[PDB]
Amino acid sequence: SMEQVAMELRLTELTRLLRSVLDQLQDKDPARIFAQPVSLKEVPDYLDHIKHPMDFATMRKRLEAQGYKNLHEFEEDFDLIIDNCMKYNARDTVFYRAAVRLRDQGGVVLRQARREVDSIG
Repeated sequence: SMEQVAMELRLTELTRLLRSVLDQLQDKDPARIFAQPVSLKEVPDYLDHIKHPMDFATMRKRLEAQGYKNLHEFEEDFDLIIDNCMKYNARDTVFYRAAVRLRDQGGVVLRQARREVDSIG
């Protein structure tokens, strides 16, 4: 149906915008601390601590399958990156501090993305 197509076009356009949002967020992580999943080889106990791991590569895989239906879903995954890190790592670590900076800086990007997703429908 033509209605199915138009919905598909909306999803595709959301996917384009989310990809630019994701690039912008990831530039706020120049050290690449959040680029890849936490390794179970190097933190074998990680899943005893963190129930829903997340990282930018896993987000990017989801995005390219057009797996985000709305900005809320995408923000949930970004928030897990930050929130997981701030629970697992202590305050006085390079990891925790990189999370705080990504959160603070990413908030600006997300503030306007919310306006763009509302605005362009």
